[PDB]
Amino acid sequence: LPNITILATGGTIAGGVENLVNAVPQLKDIANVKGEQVVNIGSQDMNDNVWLTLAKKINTDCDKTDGFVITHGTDTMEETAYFLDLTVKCDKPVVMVGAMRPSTSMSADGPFNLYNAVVTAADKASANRGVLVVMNDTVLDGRDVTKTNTTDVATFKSVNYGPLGYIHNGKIDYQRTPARKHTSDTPFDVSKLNELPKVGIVYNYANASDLPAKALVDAGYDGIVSAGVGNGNLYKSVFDTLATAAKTGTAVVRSSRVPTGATTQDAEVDDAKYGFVASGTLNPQKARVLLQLALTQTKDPQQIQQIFNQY
Amino acid sequence: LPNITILATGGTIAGVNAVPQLKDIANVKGEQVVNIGSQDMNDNVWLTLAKKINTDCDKTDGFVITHGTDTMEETAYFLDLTVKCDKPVVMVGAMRPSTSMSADGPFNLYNAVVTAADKASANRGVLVVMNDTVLDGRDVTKTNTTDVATFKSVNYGPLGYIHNGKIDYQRTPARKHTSDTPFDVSKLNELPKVGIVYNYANASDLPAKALVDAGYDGIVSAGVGNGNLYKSVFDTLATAAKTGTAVVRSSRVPTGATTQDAEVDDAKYGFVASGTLNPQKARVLLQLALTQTKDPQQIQQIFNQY
Amino acid sequence: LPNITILATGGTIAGVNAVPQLKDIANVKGEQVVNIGSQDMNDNVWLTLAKKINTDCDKTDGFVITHGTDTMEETAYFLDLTVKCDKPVVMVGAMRPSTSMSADGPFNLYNAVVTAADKASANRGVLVVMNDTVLDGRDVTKTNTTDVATFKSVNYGPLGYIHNGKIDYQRTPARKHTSDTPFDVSKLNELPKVGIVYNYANASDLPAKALVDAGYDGIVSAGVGNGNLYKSVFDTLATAAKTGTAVVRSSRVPTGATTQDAEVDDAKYGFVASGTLNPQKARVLLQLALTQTKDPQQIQQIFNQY
Amino acid sequence: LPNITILATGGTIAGGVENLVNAVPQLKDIANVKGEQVVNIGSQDMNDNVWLTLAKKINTDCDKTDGFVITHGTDTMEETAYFLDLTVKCDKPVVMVGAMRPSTSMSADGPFNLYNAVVTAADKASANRGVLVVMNDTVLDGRDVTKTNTTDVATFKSVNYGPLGYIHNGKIDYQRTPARKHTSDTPFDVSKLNELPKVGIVYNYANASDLPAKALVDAGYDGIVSAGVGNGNLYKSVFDTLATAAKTGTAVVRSSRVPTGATTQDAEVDDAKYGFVASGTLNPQKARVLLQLALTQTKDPQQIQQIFNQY
Ligand SMILES: N[C@@H](CCC(=O)O)C(=O)O
Ligand SMILES: N[C@@H](CCC(=O)O)C(=O)O
Ligand SMILES: N[C@@H](CCC(=O)O)C(=O)O
Ligand SMILES: N[C@@H](CCC(=O)O)C(=O)O
Repeated sequence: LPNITILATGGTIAGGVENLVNAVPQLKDIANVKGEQVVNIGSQDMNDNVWLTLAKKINTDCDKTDGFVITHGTDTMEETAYFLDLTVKCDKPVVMVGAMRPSTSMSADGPFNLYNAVVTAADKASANRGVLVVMNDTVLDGRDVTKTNTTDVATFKSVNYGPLGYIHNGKIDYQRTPARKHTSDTPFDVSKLNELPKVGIVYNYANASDLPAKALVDAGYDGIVSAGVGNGNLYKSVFDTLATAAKTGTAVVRSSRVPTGATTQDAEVDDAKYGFVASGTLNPQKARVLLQLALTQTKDPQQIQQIFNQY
Repeated sequence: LPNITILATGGTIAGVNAVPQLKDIANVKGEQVVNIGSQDMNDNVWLTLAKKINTDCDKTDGFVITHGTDTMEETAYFLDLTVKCDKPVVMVGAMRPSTSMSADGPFNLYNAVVTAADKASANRGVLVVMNDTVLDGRDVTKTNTTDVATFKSVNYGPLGYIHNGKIDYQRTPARKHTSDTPFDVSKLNELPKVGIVYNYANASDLPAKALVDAGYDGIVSAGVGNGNLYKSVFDTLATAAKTGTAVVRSSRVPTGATTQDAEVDDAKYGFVASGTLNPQKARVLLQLALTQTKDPQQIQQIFNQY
Repeated sequence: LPNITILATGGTIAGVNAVPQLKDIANVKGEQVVNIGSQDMNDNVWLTLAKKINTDCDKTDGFVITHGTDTMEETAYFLDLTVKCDKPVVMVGAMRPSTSMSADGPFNLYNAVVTAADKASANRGVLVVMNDTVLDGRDVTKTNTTDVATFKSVNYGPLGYIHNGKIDYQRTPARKHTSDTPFDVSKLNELPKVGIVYNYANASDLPAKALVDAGYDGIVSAGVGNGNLYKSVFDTLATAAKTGTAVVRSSRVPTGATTQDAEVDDAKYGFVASGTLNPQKARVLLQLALTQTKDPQQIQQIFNQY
Repeated sequence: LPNITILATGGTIAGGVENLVNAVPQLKDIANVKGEQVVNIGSQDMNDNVWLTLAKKINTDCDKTDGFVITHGTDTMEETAYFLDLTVKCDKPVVMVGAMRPSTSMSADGPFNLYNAVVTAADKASANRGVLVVMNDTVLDGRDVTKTNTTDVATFKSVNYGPLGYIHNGKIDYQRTPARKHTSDTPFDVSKLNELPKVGIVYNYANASDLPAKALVDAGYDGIVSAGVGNGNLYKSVFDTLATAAKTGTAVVRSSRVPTGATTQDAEVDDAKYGFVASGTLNPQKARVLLQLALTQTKDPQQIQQIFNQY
């Protein structure tokens, strides 16, 4: 049986971290499980320090186990998954899992999610697919997966390109793998980093104030992600502030508040004229992840656009 | 044939000579209210449309409002709450340029006029008609950045579908709209200041602080999950709510309700949960709620009724 | 607390001792009507349920019908048309075995009892409650073979969502149901014979012929696209319709309506278009239509009202 | 500019077949287009003869062009696409396209669909992805694509595993390719075949008659696909008839009328006991396609199951 390490970041999702083999006994039949509690927070409080800790821990311990399961709150699991997708250099399976119902509730989903997460982490076919999220019997790639519903146990979906595989009776039929470069195919190396560039997100809507953008500019933010309207469009005053900021060296990425589809280039905004970058299918919080990492290598917008075209 | 007024707010989405077939279904008159891209939509345009519709209700049988798609879902809900005409009011746009191949404008406008001319469309609130489907202004949202099929009432579904100029309506919104709401903008020249802040890992409190520092009347949080807030943002909005600012917890998550009685003790902090209203829609209702009350309990009641 | 009757048609989906929390929301009494897998569901079970509900309506405050998921969408629509009790009638099942990890039965049953106990659930027709969502028996269908979230009202959306034992109902079906329909099965021991044939490339006419040869009262076509038929199948159903057999064009396509006035001249052939009713649901209504009429125009009217 | 051949099977979808460069002039700017009318039928009348004609024509003419666009009715395009996905041996791009609105209607979708189909057929990156369906700005693989709505121009979706790529401004960001074996990676060779094994489809529902199944058995059908309920389940009398048939050498595949998800093995039906095959995510009409082709190589159910696990 394979050795699987569970890295916990929050409360339990089934039934300390060493107690999960008791909570979900069937795990014994599929893996030799060891648990470590990395942090214990709600994922609404996820932050750069925990991301760096997780990436370094996985990269350091890669040789000591056959795969990783990370238990994580669902609120920001899609952010952590993509960060790790880009910074983990272990090509053994790394699988994130959470639960939408409390472990104490009727029909709690945590136990079967964890079982299926371990199944996936133990499946040799899961390797080299990047970091994965396993929720509701489905294997999802860390780039495209997103929380689509506030309460549904089926909330996590790779809205644009679909899941990689479905799990039935502890076996996975994989039919897809992400084409975008991940893990050891990216140049992002966080092994020595203590911090990440500062990147904030502003929202666009009718009559939007420019004060959120201005405040981030005034604080010297390295980059700003716009949750635009439609195909990445900006309310005039937010546009104005970000246009000025970009000329001063602020990296500016146009993403969209629209939950599916790509903020494309060659649409309504002349990105080359303004020094902006279009985020593609990356939603604002995912665009932030890649923008922070891009900024550890380049402040040049054309090179950042190239990064957003490859990863 | 019904008299239908088209109120234009942007460029043409088609091209009445553009769509001659309108003549077969209505007597169409057009007035250009403003001409802007809807990414620049604003309070002033909203007030103008609501007043124009309420003033001209008796002069026509229904209204079509051509509009850019980017913020159509916001305008539709504002009008859904403030229009007192219960004749059909229908919003429509195009996802492809009117000069492009397989432009969607022409048939979208046609079906929008069909809807506004249909007696059965009355009393259903303000409507959005896109891709052969009639959608209520409360639940409708733009779900994809480029798809002609982008508009969907994601939580409760559409009211009806249009085939060959006929609508089979099977649903009507139960939340109170138009003449069933207390919001009256007839005499207002401005709306309370309400902004939106986004939550995400490591979120800065600076957007929230800047709105507070500017004396905003309300702040809508685009929370994570079921309305949750990053600690720094939580800290600032908790202070705002005890300091005069209405705080509504919505969610960046595209479907489902920011519920009461989850992880945030809204009663303790003075917060309001937005239900299925997404951030930009929650903003619409909060602004209007603030024209009537600043009490968080009374705003929650508004968010439970409209 | 309301008196709620649970009518079981299969094995347990949970395990009242199984779900003790029911005691907090209702006084639950259980009767096992049949015990079968719903892939074996049949006319006799349908008649029994409709009669039992109509007879015992006055003795209880609402009903939950535990049921296998495979044909739940069929039974729900039959009861939606034939139940004359307008107290809540709620159907529920489980997509995972009650002994498996994270079994969905227990919370599904709990929410089903919540729904049947909610005064606001009355007069909405027969309901299916699955994955925290209240769905009308007409539009609800099983959309995925294994997902706990499989049940969706794909065309018009759900009626309400359930959070913490509370439902926010925002919709109700406009099509006529329960006591608003003329279908009365109180005195019937059998239903007209109606079968379903599938269309696909190179489709054999032999399934259709076999139903005709057996004297079937009606045939539902699971057409391609908007109700279209493979030539051989067309030829046989055209003959059937002129020879005593009611023919309803539905579609294998999982969402959207088989419309009148598309590629098939239904008036010429004596056919009926099923609207948004999929094949198995179209069968339900056609059987009931046939207890009242054989006239294709009158059956089309039924398919436009129910 | 690449040479693209348009094989028409039905009426025009834009604006004879040689007239399409006039109907959609912008095609001139992206390809040298030549059209041939293979048949002219509505796709509700699609049949084995047209499938064989198309596969042989593409395999024969592969060296004479840079890619193929097949114009086809939408009703059965998902069947033809999968048949060709399994029998075309040209790994140059083969793209199917149709229109949901008549060419004469307001906002007809045919013209832009054809343009995008040619874009896809001309994109070198489209090669080696199997046979494709391009509809509503989306590139879909021929195995998973299905018509989900009776009238919506956005009807075609790869419901289980998602699209391969999206098209914006005549360029495609491909992020996925089908893992299941297609085209030159399958053993199905129709070059010499004049007919296909007879395979019919029966539907399951409450109180379902066994007469449709019996009739196909009595006619000596080589195989029967069950559009089962739920996870491939059968009404008792249909079950009985198909169980008997399988013991007599009839190939029996359990698919499902449920529009998404896989008819799995190891669920409610003991397929090994009965000699049945589970169709996986193949819906009934797609299962028919693979079953017919399997039957040109084997009547053994375990080998057919293996085929349904690989293709
Ligand atoms: N806010 C909690 C919700 C619980 C959960 O879904 O994990 C978290 O994200 O950690
Ligand atoms: N930004 C444009 C998009 C095009 C349109 O929808 O008309 C607008 O929303 O006005
Ligand atoms: N074939 C079973 C599936 C399990 C269930 O839904 O209870 C049935 O429909 O009865
Ligand atoms: N029955 C026609 C419909 C037209 C179409 O959508 O192509 C066909 O499939 O050919």
